[PDB]
Amino acid sequence: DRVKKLINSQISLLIGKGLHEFDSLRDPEVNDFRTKMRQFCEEAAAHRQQLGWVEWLQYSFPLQLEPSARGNRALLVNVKFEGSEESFTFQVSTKDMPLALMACALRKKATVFRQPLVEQPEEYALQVNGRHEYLYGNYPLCHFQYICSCLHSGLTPHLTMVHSSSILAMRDEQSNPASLWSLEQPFSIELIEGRKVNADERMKLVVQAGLFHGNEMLCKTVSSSEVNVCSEPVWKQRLEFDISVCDLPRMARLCFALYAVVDCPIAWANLMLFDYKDQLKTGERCLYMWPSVLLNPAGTVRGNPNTESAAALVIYLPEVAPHPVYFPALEKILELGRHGERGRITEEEQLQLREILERGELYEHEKDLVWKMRHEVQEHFPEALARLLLVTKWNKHEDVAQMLYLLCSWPELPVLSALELLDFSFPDCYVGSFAIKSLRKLTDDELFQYLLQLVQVLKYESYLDCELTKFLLGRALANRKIGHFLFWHLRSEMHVPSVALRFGLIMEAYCRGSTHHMKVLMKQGEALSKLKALNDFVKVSSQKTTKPQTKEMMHMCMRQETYMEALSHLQSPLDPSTLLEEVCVEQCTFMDSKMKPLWIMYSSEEAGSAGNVGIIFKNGDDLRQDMLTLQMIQLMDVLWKQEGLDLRMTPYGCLPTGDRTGLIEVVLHSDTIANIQLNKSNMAATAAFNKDALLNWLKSKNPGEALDRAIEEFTLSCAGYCVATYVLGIGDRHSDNIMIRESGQLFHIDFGHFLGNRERVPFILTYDFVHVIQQGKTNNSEKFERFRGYCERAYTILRRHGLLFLHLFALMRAAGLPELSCSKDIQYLKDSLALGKTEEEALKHFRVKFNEALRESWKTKVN
Ligand SMILES: COc1ncc(-c2cc3c(c(OCCN4CCC(C(C)(C)O)CC4)c2)COC3)cc1NS(C)(=O)=O
Repeated sequence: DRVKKLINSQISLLIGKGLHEFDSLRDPEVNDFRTKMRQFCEEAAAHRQQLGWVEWLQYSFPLQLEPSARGNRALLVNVKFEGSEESFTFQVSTKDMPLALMACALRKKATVFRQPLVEQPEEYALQVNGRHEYLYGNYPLCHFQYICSCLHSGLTPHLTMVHSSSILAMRDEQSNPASLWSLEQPFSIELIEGRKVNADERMKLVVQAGLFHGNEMLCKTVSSSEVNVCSEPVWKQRLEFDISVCDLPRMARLCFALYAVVDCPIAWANLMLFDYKDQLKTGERCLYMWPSVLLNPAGTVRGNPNTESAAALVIYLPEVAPHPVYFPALEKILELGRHGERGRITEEEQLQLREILERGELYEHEKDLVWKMRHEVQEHFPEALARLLLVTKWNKHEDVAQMLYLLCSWPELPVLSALELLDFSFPDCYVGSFAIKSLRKLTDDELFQYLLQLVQVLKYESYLDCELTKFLLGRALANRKIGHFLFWHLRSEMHVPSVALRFGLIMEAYCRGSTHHMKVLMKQGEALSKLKALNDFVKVSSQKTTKPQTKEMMHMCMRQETYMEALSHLQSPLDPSTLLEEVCVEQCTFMDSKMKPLWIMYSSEEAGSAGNVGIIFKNGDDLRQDMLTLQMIQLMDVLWKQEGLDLRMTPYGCLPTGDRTGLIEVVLHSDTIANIQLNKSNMAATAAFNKDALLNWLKSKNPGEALDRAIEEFTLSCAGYCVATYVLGIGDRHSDNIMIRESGQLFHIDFGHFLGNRERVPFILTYDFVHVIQQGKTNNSEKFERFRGYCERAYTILRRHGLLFLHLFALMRAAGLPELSCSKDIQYLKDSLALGKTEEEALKHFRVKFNEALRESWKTKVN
C-alpha cells in the first residue's frame, strides 16, 4: 500500500525516469519484461535474506584477493573487537590464515577480560577498519589485497573482529519490506509515406532498404523511386527483396535509410521482422527515425522517442497468411537439421581444414570446405565454432537448421571463445544463448573485469527480455559489488534516448531485488546532485574572482546543513568498499582546467589513515574513454601479476555517473612531473641541473636506504606505462599528464586520446625518466637494460592475451566512442600487439621500435 507507492517514487527518482512513463507506452513487451523480471529479482531477494552469515559476507563483502591467488615473512597486525576502543598488536606470518589471527585475538581477549570465552574463531570475520571489506576464508594473509598492499607500503594492517550475530543483524536490517517454411514468395513491403522530413527542396528523397542478420546482408539492398523533397513525401510503392519469406532467419532486421540526392544523409530506422513472441510482423508500422550524424544495421530496432520532431516513415508489412505465423519451435528446427551427409575427405583435405580452423578472412573454396566438414568441426575443433558460424548461409533456412542441430550438442567453450560470440557478428538468439551458457562459469572477479563490455552488448540486443539481461541481473543480485557497478554503468547512460528505456527497466528490476541497495544508491545520487550544483557555482565564480575567493565561497556553500548532510556518510560510487565519511571542507578545492573539476577530501576516524580519501567530480566531459583506458591498464596489471610480474601500476578509479559527469579517484601523495620540474627555489628538491629535479624530489621523499626501493618502483611503473601507452596508442603525453607518487611509482592521467587517434603512435622513452632509472648516472647499462627486460617481459605477456584485448575492444564498439567506431581502430591493437607474427618476429619488431625510441630519446641526451 503506502510502502509500495513510496518505493515506486524512490525508484523513479533514482533511475531518473518516472515509472508512470513505462505504463504510458501501453507496450506488451515492456509490461511482460517488467512482470517477469520483477518476479525473477524478488526471488533472488528471498534467497538472499535467508543466506547463512558466511554466504551473506560473500554477497555483501566479496573477497578481494591478489590476481596470483585466484582459483615465510613476519607481519605486525592490529586487531580490535567491535565497539571497543582497546586494540591488540601482534606478530603473525604472511603464510598464516585469518582463523589463526582470530584465535590469537580471542586468546588475548580471554586473558584481558579474565574469562575462558565460549566464542570460537569460526564465529568471526575480520573487517578492514572503517571499510566495507572483510578478510575470511582459508587463504594465507598475503593472498588478500589489503594485506599485500600493507606489506608493500610498510603500513600495519588494522582489523576488527566481527561476530556472526553482528553480520546476521546486517543481513536482517537490509531485508526487502514484507508454417513459415511453406511461404516461398519473395519478402516484400509497401513504403507508404514520410512525415516531418527536413531537406533541401532542390533535391530528391530516396529510401534505401536492406535485410540484415547482424552486419551481414541477407540479400541485395533495394531503393525506392526518387521523389521531390517535401515535409510529407508519398511513395505508396512495393519494395521486393531477393529472399523468400521461408528463408528469413529468426533475428532478421529490416533496415532503412532516408536520404536526399542531387549524397545527403537524413535519417535511419530499423525493426525486427519477428516480434518478441516469435510472430512474423504484419500490418502498418510508423517508424520514428533517428537522425543521421547509409544503412545502419547495428542501430537500435526501437523507434526514436522524440515523436514531435523526428522524421517518420510509414510502411506496410503484408499479411502473408490468413492465420498468424510464428518462427518454428526448436523441436521443428532440430528435426529438419538432423538430416545431412557427413563430410568424407582425403588426408590432404583434413590437413587443409586443420590449417584454416587453427589459423581470419577466408576465400570461397575455404568457406565451402569448412561448411562441408562442419561435423568434424564439432567433434574435433569445437573452439572453431565462430568460424563455422561465419561460413553458415543465414539466408537459407535448411543451412540454419543444420547449423542449429550442431549448436544444440556443441560442447561448452572457454570464456575467451564465448566473449567473441557476444559480438554483433553473431546475431542468432540460440548462438547468444549458447554464449551466455559458456559464460556462466565466469568467476565474480572475471565478470567484474568484463562488466563494462557486457553492459555495452545490451545495446545490440533485439528484444528487452533476453538471456544476457537475466544473467547480469542474477549475477548483480548475488554480488553487491557487481550490482553497484551494473547500476552505475546503466544509470550513467539514462540521458541517451536510444537506451533510456532498456536501461531504466533493468535498473527498476534490480531495485525490486534490493530495496536496501536502492536506498544506498539514492544517498550516492543525492551527493552527486549537490556536487553538480557546487561545480556550477565554481564554474561561474572562477570567471569573476580570484581562486582564494571562489574557494572560500565553495567552502561556505559546503558548510550549509543540506550540503554537509548530502556529501557525508556515503559509499563511494568509485568503490563501494570505500566509505566517504566526514567531508573535510577545509581541504576541498577545484582544479584549474576548463571544467573546473572539484577536488573533494574525506576523513574517517574509524578507518584512521585509510579513511583519508579523495574524489574528483568532473562535469562537462565524457569520461567513458578514460574509464575504458584505465580498465584496460588494470587488466594488463592483472595479466602481468598472474605471471608473477608486478609493475607497480596505479589504475585509479574513473566512473561516468551521468551526462558528461563522473568521478575520478584521488591518488594522494602524488604530484605531476610538470610541477616537480618547475624546480622552485628553497625546496628540498631544488637542483643544479633541471635533469636532477625528479631524482632530487624522490630523494627528499625517500631519504637514506629507502631511495633504492623508490628508484625500483619508478623503473617498474615506467616500464608498465611505456608498454601500456604504446599498446593502446595513448598519445598527447606531456609533463602535465604524467604523475609520480612519493613511493616512486609513475602513472599517467587524463586519457584524452587512444588507438593513435589517425597516426601510428611510436614507443616513447623520455630522457628525464631514463635519468632516474640510471640512478642519475650518464652511463648505467646495467640498470637501463634491466628496464628494457621489464618492457619486453610486459609486452610478451600482453601478446599472449592478444585475443582477449581484441574481443573486449570488439564488444566496446557498441559504446559508440568516436575513437573506437570502426575496424581501423581495432587494427591499431592488432599492429601494436603484432598478432600476425611469431613471438620471435614480434619481439624483434618491438626491439626495433624500442631502439627507435631510444635514438629519439638520445637527441635530448646529446644536449
Ligand atoms: C579525465 O580527466 C582527468 N583525469 C584525471 C585527472 C587526475 C587524476 C588524479 C590526480 C590528478 O591530479 C592532478 C594534479 N593536481 C592535483 C592536486 C590539485 C590541487 C588540490 C592542488 O588543486 C592540483 C592538480 C588528476 C591525482 O590522483 C589521480 C584529472 C582529470 N581532469 S583535469 C585534467 O581536467 O584535471
